[PDB]
Amino acid sequence: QFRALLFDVQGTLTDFRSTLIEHGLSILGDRVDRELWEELVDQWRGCYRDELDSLVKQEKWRSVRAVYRDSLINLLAKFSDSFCATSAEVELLTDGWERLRSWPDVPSGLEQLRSKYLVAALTNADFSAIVNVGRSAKLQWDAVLSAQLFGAYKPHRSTYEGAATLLGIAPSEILMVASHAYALEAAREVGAGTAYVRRPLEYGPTGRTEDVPDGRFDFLVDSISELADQLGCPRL
Amino acid sequence: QFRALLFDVQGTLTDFRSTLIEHGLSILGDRVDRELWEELVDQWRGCYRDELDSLVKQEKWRSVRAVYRDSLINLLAKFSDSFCATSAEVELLTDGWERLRSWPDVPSGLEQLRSKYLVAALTNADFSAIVNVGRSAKLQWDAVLSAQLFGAYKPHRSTYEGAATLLGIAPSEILMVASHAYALEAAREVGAGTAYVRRPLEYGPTGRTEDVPDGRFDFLVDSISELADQLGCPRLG
Repeated sequence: QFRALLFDVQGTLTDFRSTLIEHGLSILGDRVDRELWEELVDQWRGCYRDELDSLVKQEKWRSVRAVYRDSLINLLAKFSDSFCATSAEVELLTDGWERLRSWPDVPSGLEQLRSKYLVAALTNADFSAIVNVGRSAKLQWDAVLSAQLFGAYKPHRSTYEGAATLLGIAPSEILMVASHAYALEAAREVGAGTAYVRRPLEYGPTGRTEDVPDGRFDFLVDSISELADQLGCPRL
Repeated sequence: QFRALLFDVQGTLTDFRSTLIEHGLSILGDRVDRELWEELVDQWRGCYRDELDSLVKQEKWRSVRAVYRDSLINLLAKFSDSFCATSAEVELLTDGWERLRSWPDVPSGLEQLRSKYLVAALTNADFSAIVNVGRSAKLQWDAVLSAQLFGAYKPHRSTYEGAATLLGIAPSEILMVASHAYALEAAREVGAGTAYVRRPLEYGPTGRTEDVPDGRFDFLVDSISELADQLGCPRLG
């Protein structure tokens, strides 16, 4: 009954928090302590989510690379007593979001799924960022979709339905996979299946998440390969 | 100097002619002999090219599955004295263009290129067809681009430059790979590199090949891995 699985990428398939922490400490040396940089990374992600919320209200799309770059410039001025960055380093730091590493279950989970389903990315990141993330995270897709293709971010209905028509299948034949409830709820509005992936470390050891009970979505799993088993995909 | 290679798919990476010939003979049984069906397949390809030519001159885009469907309906009326097809069979025959098998060099050639470059399809086929062709032809891409995304077919400039914008690179950082000269000449007009792959059997054993001289395009090869070697990509194990 499903033909394709569409995936959230940042956080759902990739550990962006550990990636961005190590990336920044690699670019900036002992100019910044780990505790301060991790705090910057958490506010960076928060800045990103807040700007996308405003843009969704405004019915606007804008390059997400620019969203990361501009919010980082803002944070760099706020933390300017503790450390500084040249313009070149700002570009290298922003590049960290295009170098996300994946959770360990992800590459083999996707391969297990492909025996029965098309697998495609549906990310709010720009098209070039998700292509680059495919290399850093070792993701091999049937197709790569981005908000850039549709002029709107998730949860907007044109993203899910544009994905379905591009893929030539019915929305009810799409299973949306995510670690973010808001993206599953939005796929539900257009008729797609829902699969929630719990990522307890998406926001680090002291992170908090709205809890998801069993039965709220069609599937509730702790890895992509667990999802593949519950969908009937043979192992290896 | 290049960041990404963009590929023509039908014919350049896939043997569409053998695919459609065997596919049709499987769906239609003894209703059609091989010789007649091969001639229909050849006219089917010609109608597709003629219709894309017209739409390009009109600056219009249309679904390519519908181009294939409508041309087959036209051909079925021209051959209607010899055999017929139900509407269900027309759908099944049209699906043949979404099941293309690749030339034998293509999977290991694409894998060899990825050590140094992004590789992406840039096809005039619809997005869903190129996604399906990835399975039948075992193509593994960094991204899939279609004329459907841009509202225009190659050779129009909005396809190559739209591809470059999506990939976050300059048109001059793209190497266009194709077995059709017209798609290379148009990529050159936007500043991209050109790589011609000779496919002597694209049109069958007695088919006519474009005869490309040396010096016309940046690269002239007989396989994707030969192209990968000339681009400095390390060999596969």
